[PDB]
Amino acid sequence: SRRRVVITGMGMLSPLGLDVPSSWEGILAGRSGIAPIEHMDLSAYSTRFGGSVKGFNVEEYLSAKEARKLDLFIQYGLAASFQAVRDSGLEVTDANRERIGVSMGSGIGGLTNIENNCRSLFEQGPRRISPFFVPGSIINMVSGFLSIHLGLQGPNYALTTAQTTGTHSIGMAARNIAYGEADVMVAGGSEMAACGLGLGGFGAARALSTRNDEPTRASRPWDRDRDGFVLSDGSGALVLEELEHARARGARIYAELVGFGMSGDAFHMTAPPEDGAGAARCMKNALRDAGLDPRQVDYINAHGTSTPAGDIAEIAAVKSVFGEHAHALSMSSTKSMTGHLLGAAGAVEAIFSVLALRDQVAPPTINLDNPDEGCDLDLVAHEAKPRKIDVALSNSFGFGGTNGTLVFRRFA
Amino acid sequence: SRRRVVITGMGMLSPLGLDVPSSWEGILAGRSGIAPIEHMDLSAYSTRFGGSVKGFNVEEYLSAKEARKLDLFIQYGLAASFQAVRDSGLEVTDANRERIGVSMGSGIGGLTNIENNCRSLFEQGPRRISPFFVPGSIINMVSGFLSIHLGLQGPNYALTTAQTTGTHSIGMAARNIAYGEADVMVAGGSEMAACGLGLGGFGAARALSTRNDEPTRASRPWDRDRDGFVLSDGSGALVLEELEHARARGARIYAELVGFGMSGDAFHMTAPPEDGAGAARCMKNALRDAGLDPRQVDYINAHGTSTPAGDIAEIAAVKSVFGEHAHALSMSSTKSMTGHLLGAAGAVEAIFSVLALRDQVAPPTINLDNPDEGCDLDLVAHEAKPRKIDVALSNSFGFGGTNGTLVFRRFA
Ligand SMILES: NC(=O)C1CCN(CCc2ccccc2)CC1
Repeated sequence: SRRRVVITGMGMLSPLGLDVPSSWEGILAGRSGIAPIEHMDLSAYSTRFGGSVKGFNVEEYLSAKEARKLDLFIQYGLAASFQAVRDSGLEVTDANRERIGVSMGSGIGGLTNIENNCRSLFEQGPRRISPFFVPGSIINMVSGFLSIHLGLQGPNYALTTAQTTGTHSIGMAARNIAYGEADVMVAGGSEMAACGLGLGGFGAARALSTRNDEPTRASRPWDRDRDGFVLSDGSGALVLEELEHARARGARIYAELVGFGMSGDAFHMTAPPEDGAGAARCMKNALRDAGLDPRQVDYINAHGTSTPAGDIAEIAAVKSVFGEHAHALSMSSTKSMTGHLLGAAGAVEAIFSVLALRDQVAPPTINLDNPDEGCDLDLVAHEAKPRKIDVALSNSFGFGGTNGTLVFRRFA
Repeated sequence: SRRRVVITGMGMLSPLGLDVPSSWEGILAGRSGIAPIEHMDLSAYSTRFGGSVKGFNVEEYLSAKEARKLDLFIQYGLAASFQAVRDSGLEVTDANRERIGVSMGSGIGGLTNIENNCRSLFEQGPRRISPFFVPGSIINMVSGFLSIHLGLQGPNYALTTAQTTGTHSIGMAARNIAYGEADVMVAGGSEMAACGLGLGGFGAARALSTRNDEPTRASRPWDRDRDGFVLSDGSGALVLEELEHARARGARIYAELVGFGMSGDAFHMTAPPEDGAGAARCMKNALRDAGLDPRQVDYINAHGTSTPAGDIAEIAAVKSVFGEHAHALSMSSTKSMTGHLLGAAGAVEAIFSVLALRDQVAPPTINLDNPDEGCDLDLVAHEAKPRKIDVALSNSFGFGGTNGTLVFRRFA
């Protein structure tokens, strides 16, 4: 048998806001976080816009000296994690610290730091590389620094599954709790790939929208005029907690995490199969894990990247899984507003899925002006849709054909 | 309820050989894989040697056309994975492809490729960044490319827990199988961090041995004249398989994986605590997971990095976990010969632990001329020791205070 897992704390940096409530207010208002990138010369570049975190103050969390040791993606992960642990009210003690762990991941990790240290290395040789280069750049240092700061002695690890990172991180943390390896996990992801290497790297693969004239219309999932994803920065963290542990301390419980699915497409390094076969197996795995019939799903937070092939595969996968229920559920891409946070996408989208349950509202797919061929589902075009939501899925489908699905349910 | 997990295939690249048997021959002969680095000019660096893979032929696995797109850590992880799958005799079918997954990790991932593309960017502009920059560099693409080449549709993910990565990857892949998420997993790690930023960044932290004039003696775990770790490259992969699934197909079983432990030190970003308290918590977790009396432990493949603080903390943790039995077991560091393969360390050392069980021999700790204060256990100094081994333990410790332990035992 298996223990139940609930969400008792959430934390976020996104292009819409420096916490969950500010971000969620923007999501329900259909506001875009996408703008031309600043203090960084994107002249030789075909994409000059994205989703930046605006006005982040790391000294609310860390001393300036400790912050100087850490890449932005680690700072962002620690901010979301500290927010989530505060939001949970949990008190870490000698009696429970071995039962509290961390799984915060990243898809690309410390590109800004690597870039800045390449500058030193090429211009002056190795003796100018920062002594903190390695520990301040490696993906597991959000989990590492958080564990050291809060005294967490539970399972300590980090996933890196590209654009699926946040989803897998939360799912595998839920497994730790369900199977009794921890009572509490801080789980999610962070990303800051807006450097020459990130915009250049995706740009060289012609993966990005080049809609420089209208950055806020660039992210348009399922719209016939879409032309690739929008690169975005930030972090999401959830406090996952065993149910009896949450009830014993009088925790506020947002939602229950009832299902986790994983699959591999085994198809292509970057492109999904046209029919979304692996995304369909992953959703069916998640529903089987939750003991739920596809008919019980009310809301899907899509991967919805605004790539031609990705968006159409997800429609095919939902029609395949849900059959005569596929039009009854609501499915929206919050990437229409946030852009694509890569490894943090799944983390912030799990939070939006939990808030859809709390507030009984499907967030919009903004910019869905002209649905493409076959995109005839309820994709919540333009404006938020109050409706009944008992069961909410969050999907992530990333490079290497790696898929994740989380199933959340209302808790009462 | 929890299923049993066996090892049916292994694969490797190490500084000692281009497969498992060649690597193991070097281990049992006390041979060093450490030499001055040839693939780049290190005259400006404080460390100029390491454990390189010698004579690797990517072409016996992949087309040279596909290899050109992939960082060496990915090529290395694929090589070990292909070897392990072949060694298992498993045939991928429509009947089983959804039940076979992959978890191959890395501590740093594609630092060579990122460095080379950063050089292109700075010297020539963003239009010279490779279109394959992202999928040829990011850590999850061993799991991704392996799934594409072999048709594996099961759980597809990757860990990144610094020097613990290979141990965590194997342990968590075993849990997938134990809990019914998969019947087979290919799991381990790969690393090729021998680039300017790698040698420069560990050099900046003064973490590396600077014994440039005698590289084969640099790696000297528990020796009083040790002065840091030796950076090494390669990969280890194991095929983990549910017991009844292995028995059902007449698989050759090398050993059973009975125990997995994780803990966080919550102490320091890079330094282990001198008393080895997190390591001790991790080993106790693993021994309890395996249902063992600690006196059953015959052999420990130590982390044994050849750092002053790390090596002594391991002695303290083993004495704390095993009490008087600490004097009866044998403990060695094969990093004495291979150097430190970082995220691959736990993967090649899991293989060495399984081969210790197969051959009933404790591999030597070479270079242990003068054991330091309190380093008075059986550390198998200089020469391989034939002995009874029913139970073998492999430990890993990493940045962020992240600990892993695997417990293997003979299968009858
Ligand atoms: N000692 C050597 O040089 C060995 C190294 C391993 N090779 C490759 C074997 C292989 C190829 C494809 C798939 C699985 C395995 C054979 C030669």
